This record gives sequence, C-alpha cells and structure tokens, in this order.
Amino acid sequence: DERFYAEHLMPTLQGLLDPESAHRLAVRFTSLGLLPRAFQDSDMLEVRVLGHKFRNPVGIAAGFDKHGEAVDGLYKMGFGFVEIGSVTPKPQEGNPRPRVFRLPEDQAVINRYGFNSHGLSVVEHRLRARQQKQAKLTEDGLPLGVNLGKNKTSVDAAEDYAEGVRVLGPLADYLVVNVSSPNTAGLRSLQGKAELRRLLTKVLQERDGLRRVHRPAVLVKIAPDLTSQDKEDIASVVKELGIDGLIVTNTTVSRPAGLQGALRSETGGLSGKPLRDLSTQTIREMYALTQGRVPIIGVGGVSSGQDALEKIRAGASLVQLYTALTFWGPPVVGKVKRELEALLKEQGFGGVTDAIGADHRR
Ligand SMILES: O=C(O)C1=C(C(=O)Nc2c(F)c(F)c(-c3cccc(OC(F)(F)F)c3)c(F)c2F)C=CC1
Ligand SMILES: Cc1cc2nc3c(=O)[nH]c(=O)nc-3n(C[C@H](O)[C@H](O)[C@H](O)COP(=O)(O)O)c2cc1C
Ligand SMILES: O=C(O)c1cc(=O)[nH]c(=O)[nH]1
Repeated sequence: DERFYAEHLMPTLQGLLDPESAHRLAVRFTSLGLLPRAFQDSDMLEVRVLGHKFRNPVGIAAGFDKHGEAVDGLYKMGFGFVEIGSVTPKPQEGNPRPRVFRLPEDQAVINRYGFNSHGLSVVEHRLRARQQKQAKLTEDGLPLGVNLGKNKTSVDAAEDYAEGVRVLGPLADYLVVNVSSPNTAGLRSLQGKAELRRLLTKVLQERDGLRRVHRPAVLVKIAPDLTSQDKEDIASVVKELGIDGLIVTNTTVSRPAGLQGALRSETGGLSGKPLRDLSTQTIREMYALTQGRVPIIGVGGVSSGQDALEKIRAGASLVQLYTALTFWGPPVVGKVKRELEALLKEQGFGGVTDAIGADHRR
C-alpha cells in the first residue's frame, strides 16, 4: 500500500537508521525479495529502443545497486529495466562517512559516496552467476544496464572505462560512460569536447571488438550543470561518433534557492524534487540538439506519472528514479506506472512511444 509505506513504514525506518545503513538494508531486503506485492504492465507502456524491448519505461537509476547485488529483486519491484553501478576497475572504499544526507523538507538527498565499489572482478562474477537468467529476462523485455566509473587514483581515465567495457560489456544490454559524478575530482572535465571525443572513441572501439551477442549499446551520462557550450559540444561528439544514447541527468552540485533541509549545504550531488525540472530542461535541450535521433534516458526527480510523462514529452524514451524510492518505498514504482498509463490515455497518446518528444512537435 502506497499510503502505508509513505506515511508509516518509510518514515519510521528512516527515524531508526542513518541514510547509509537504511540503503544497505534496502539492498539486502531487495536481494532477498522482501518486497510488497506489486501493477500489470500494459502494452501501452512497452518501448523499443537501444536494440531492445522494455516492458515498461521506468527503471532504477544507477547508485541504488552499485555492486549488482539485487538485480532480480529490482525487477520484482516492477522496474522495466535495471542499471547497476557505477563500478570502478579496482575495488575502492569511497569517501569517509557520513556521505549521504536526507533533506526531508525538500524531498531530496545529497550524497558524496565517491564511487565506493566492489570492483569489476567481483561484479563480473556476480553477473555471470545469473547471466543466462538475464538473457531470458532481456528477451522478455527486462534489459540490464551497467554503469562504469573510474578509480580515484587512476592515471588514465580512458583506460579505466576501456577495462569496464571489456569486463562488463559482455554481460550488459547497455553500458553507461559515467563522466558526470560530482564526487570524483576532475571527472566532469571529461565531458569537455576534446577529452570526450578521445574517451568515447576508445570506449566505442573496445565495444565494437566484442562478439555480436555480447556487444552492448553505449550511452553517456551527463550532468545537469553543463553550460550551453558544453551541451552543444556533447551533442556534436555524440553525432560524430555514433554514440547510442544519453542518460540525462546525474545529480546537481547547484543548490536551488528555496532548499529548506538543514543539510542543504553539505558537499555532494543533490537529487530528488529540487533537481526535477533542471533535468527535464536538460533532456529537452539535448533532444533538440540531437534532432530527436539519439535515445535519451531521463532521470532526476521522478516520483509520479506526471514527472515521468513530462520527461518523455521533453524527449526521453525511458526514465529512471532513485530518490523517490528512498522516500516512498517500493510502492512508488507501481504508482508511477499506473499514473503514467492514465495520463497517456487522458492526453490522447496511443502509448509511450507516441509521447516521446511530443512537446517539440506542438
Ligand atoms: O532511505 C534512505 O535514507 C536512503 C536510501 C535508501 O536506499 N532507502 C531505502 C530504504 F531504506 C528501504 F528500506 C527500501 C526498501 C526496500 C525493500 C523493501 C522495503 O519495504 C520493507 F522495508 F518493508 F521491507 C523498503 C528502499 F527501497 C529504499 F530506497 C538511499 C540513500 C538514502
Ligand atoms: C545515494 C546516491 C548514489 C548514486 N550513485 C550513482 C552512481 O554510482 N552512478 C551514477 O551514474 N549515478 C548515481 N547516482 C545518481 C542517480 O543515478 C540519478 O542520476 C540522480 O540521483 C537523479 O535521479 P533521482 O532524483 O531520481 O535520484 C546516485 C544518486 C544517489 C542519490
Ligand atoms: O558514487 C558517487 O558519489 C556518485 C556518483 C555519481 O555518478 N553520482 C552521484 O550522485 N554520486
């Protein structure tokens, strides 16, 4: 029940556990399938993109399952697709705790995990243990994405991503080159035109070298804090290299006027409601700059069917959410899907596909 989780369970749980502990428990419970029984996906929610079928367009954003420990439990939660990561080549602990903060009054979160990761090797074996099961899930419209990061002390960023492509690329439907984390020094500078072109050329060559059935689509995840110039350059490089898609957006280092949370000034990436429209507008811009020819996964502040549809109409073929789950719990997934379907009908769309980029055509 949506009300029970939102009004009693989640609030109570958050009053007993600090945010990081709550997240750990969340991963455990999800991996064990301890979830409230979930909404029947209708044909209207089906979407075909990135060379795959997605039974519904709502996925779990990177960061919740960083090490690929609860993939099956997440599909059970109702997500149309799952994205794990970010995963770094070698294992690393990330930043010291506390590194995640709740801003209840803003329905937001600020985190500075710093790419805490079990590493490629561990995640590789974890995914291989269910590789064939995933193959059937994917064929049944439930794709898997793998988000790649880089180690804090890496001297060659491009090689870190290349290694991720070689090790986890064969186990993913799509790979995400995450160059938008605000918690790794100098990482976002990789979004620059020159560095991005060099980086992505290497990533794509590595990807193309994989055997056909193990060749994933490659997407780039960008920040919501890019200048107009940065966006023009990214769009240019994407079209030049044939990048398969974009994930828009990661968390923001900005602090919108109006934040009420006592922890609003903590260093880190802000997620949730305060990021919603900044992300939607970034999706709108990237869609236009790419002439609607580059698939976009919209992410940032999605907690309702309306939030999802606004991003879809802005140009997103798929959407993801994370923060909303931390406030409303598992039931939010079914809620978003139910509201989205109803809105699609009310607005005269035959299905999700018909609504993609609709705002640009009116
Ligand atoms: O809650 C938090 O403060 C934060 C996070 C979080 O993962 N929160 C969740 C949580 F604490 C849970 F218990 C969740 C779950 C996960 C699965 C089942 C659940 O129902 C229960 F507890 F009754 F079993 C609740 C969940 F999905 C979260 F996102 C991530 C950053 C901060
Ligand atoms: C606690 C936390 C950890 C995250 N970790 C990652 C990560 O490792 N890689 C990544 O690409 N994004 C990461 N993100 C960002 C989310 O994938 C997403 O882009 C962003 O939070 C906006 O969506 P939301 O408002 O629904 O949370 C993280 C977000 C949070 C809140
Ligand atoms: O691990 C992290 O701190 C992190 C990575 C990322 O891409 N985004 C985010 O908000 N946090």
